[PDB]
Amino acid sequence: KVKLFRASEPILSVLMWGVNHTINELSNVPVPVMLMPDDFKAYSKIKVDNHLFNKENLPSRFKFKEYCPMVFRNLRERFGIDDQDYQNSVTRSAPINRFLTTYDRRFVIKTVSSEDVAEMHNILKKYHQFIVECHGNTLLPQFLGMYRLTVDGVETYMVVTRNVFSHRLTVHRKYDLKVAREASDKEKAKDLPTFKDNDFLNEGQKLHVGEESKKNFLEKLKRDVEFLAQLKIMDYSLLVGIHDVDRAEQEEMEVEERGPGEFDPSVDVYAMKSHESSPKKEVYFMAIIDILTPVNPEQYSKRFNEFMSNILT
Amino acid sequence: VKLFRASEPILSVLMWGVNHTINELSNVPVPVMLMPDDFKAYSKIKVDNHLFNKENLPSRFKFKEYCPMVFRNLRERFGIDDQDYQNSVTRSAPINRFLTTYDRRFVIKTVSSEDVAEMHNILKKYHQFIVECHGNTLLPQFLGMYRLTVDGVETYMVVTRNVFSHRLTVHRKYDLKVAREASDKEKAKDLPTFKDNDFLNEGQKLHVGEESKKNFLEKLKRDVEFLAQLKIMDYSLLVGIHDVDRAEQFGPGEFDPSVDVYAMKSHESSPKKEVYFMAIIDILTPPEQYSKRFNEFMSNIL
Ligand SMILES: Nc1nc(N)c2ncn([C@@H]3O[C@H](COP(=O)(O)OP(=O)(O)OP(=O)(O)O)[C@@H](O)[C@H]3O)c2n1
Ligand SMILES: Nc1nc(N)c2ncn([C@@H]3O[C@H](COP(=O)(O)OP(=O)(O)O)[C@@H](O)[C@H]3O)c2n1
Repeated sequence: KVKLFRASEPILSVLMWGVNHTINELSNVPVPVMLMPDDFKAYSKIKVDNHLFNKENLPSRFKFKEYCPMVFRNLRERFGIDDQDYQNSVTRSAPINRFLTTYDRRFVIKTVSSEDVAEMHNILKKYHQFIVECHGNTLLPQFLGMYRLTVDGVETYMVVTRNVFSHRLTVHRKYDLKVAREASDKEKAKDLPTFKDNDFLNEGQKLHVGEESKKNFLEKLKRDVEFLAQLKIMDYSLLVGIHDVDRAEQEEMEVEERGPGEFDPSVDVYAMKSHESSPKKEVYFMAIIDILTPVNPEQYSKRFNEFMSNILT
Repeated sequence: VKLFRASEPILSVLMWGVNHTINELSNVPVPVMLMPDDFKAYSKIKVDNHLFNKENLPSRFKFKEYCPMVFRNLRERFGIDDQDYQNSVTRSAPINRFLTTYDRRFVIKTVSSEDVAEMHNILKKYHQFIVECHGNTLLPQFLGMYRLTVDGVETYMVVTRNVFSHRLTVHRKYDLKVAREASDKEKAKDLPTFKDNDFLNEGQKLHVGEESKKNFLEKLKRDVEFLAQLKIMDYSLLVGIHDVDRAEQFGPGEFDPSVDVYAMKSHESSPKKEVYFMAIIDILTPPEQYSKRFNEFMSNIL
């Protein structure tokens, strides 16, 4: 039952301690009927000065700040995520890979800037309104928590989201789609490259999701990018991951010498199975990412939507 | 859901803090032994909330625990489970500075800076004594020492186990330590703390028998010899009497000796049927001869 908070770097130990602490505190606060405006301006701040005490894995001195915890608790709920699940994914064992996921591949933690935190604040009220109006059905990032860590006097901002990719299905290819950009030879020659727009058009990959799936997808994406434009946001990308059912079927047995393509929409919410009549058996993960940035954002909406339309069947 | 609702805000912080520290402690393993740094150690946390969780807590406060490994171990050596300790302090606000937990199981006393200094001066020898007598002792059982800062003003507290039964109403009180007696002022309260002389005037005796009295005396002698060997004085013996029959105006004169650890039933050959609670108190204010006179006083009462 004993959480040690052991991690490779002290900041991660503090991250685990902080999420554990704040979720436990959150469990003694009742759940409100609605959020009040003050809930959107609030924060929790704790400052720890231990001494000759509990130093095995944590620092003796550190600080942890959580932003709008009532709000992200509500978001967590509206996205179908249990607080106990959230805390466990972050604390049963250290996250891994600044860019991290929890041990269980369920959630992503990104280090971010002061400015990103500011923008998140400027948009949070309208974003929560959007999430609730669409019952959480959106390809936008699902923000579950925003925290600030101070260790060795250095502040570090982090934003927690749900992973776009399946937490079980191996992802075989990745694209970042938003002028004309392509993957550097440097990126092109690494373990799993983020292949930009130009490489996707060069390769001629299309995604065969089947009529009904494609339509629900495009309706959802149109609602979302129009929201982003109405918030005067741009430079956002659509993230795309390909899982090859048959290759996975092989490797889970090739390591064995030493359902297939089945997934849970309650967990892998951006996942989509390939059309029954498709060249190969694939699973796709597609969602919008990178929306805290702030040439025209209206034209951004229109161009982005036309491109993403022309990448599906 | 622990709301930490309390009578005065300092009590809310006490509840939050003991809750916090006991939960943190449950993620700290139990060491093979205590090390010297454990006797110099401390936990310190500082809270600045804002537009958040202000219903029952303050937005800004600070909480310090002294020697958490030691007091946790003491707790164990006194037969006290950490989760129980935490519940008694947090399931419901303490009551009536002098406090007990809602369930009347532990006493929370405000104490001075100097008292904290003294507790530190003695803690290692005291813990060693606790372990040497397997916790069977009449000395105060220190379960936790904490510093609270709320509105920038610090408040020190020591938690100990209660002398009296947490269920049985106690009917008369004597504080035995020269010549001290109860003032007309003190004499005119609901339960007076009647000092040494008035108990001898009243002519109440306590009939515990022989075997009971004998083992009791062995324990009292051990304790005061320890306190002398540490050059401590001005300590008092607290004694409370429960007269079952007055209570009659589920169980009568019934208690759990694992819980009311200082209780004793009266001898069959006794004036009335009584239950007695006896333990040493106020041992933080720093001749030896006090040991001998004190123990002699307590000798002639069985
Ligand atoms: N639109 C908006 N609304 C808010 N409600 C809000 N809140 C914070 N930001 C921004 O990010 C930083 C947050 O940490 P803060 O710097 O504020 O944290 P704090 O000031 O306590 O500590 P420091 O002074 O030791 O850094 C701020 O400086 C801002 O750049 C906010 N932006
Ligand atoms: N699997 C998965 N699930 C998520 N929820 C998720 N969210 C963000 N990524 C990552 O965002 C990174 C770029 O991040 P981006 O915002 O473009 O910032 P830059 O790196 O350009 O500064 C991409 O390479 C993705 O790996 C995610 N990956």
